[PDB]
Amino acid sequence: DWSGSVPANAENGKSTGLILKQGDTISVVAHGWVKYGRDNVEWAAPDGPVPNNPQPSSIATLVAKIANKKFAIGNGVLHKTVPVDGELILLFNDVPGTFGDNSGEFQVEVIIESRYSPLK
Repeated sequence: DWSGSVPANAENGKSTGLILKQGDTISVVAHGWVKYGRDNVEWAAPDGPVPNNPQPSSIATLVAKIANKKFAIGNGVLHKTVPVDGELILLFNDVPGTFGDNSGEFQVEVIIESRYSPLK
């Protein structure tokens, strides 16, 4: 449903144009490598920093923003139920005000697996 790049230096994240509703289900996979600083060690996968330089929880990981709330994605998720309405924004969750020294981008694929419709 959407594929593209999520830049590590985009403090506001990357809009996908996918408008999610409560009860939809989605899958995401994320590839590649970014820098969250200039030092040779400051590399991250979507799952987060390489663990020879750990950061606080969820910091410098790939997250989804929906309705301005962050949800864990990391390297990916399969068939997860969306709990709030909103456009899916993808974000490298680095410390605000420090994105300017970042580089690289993740290659991300999103599939809307289902649109909410209950048995009735």
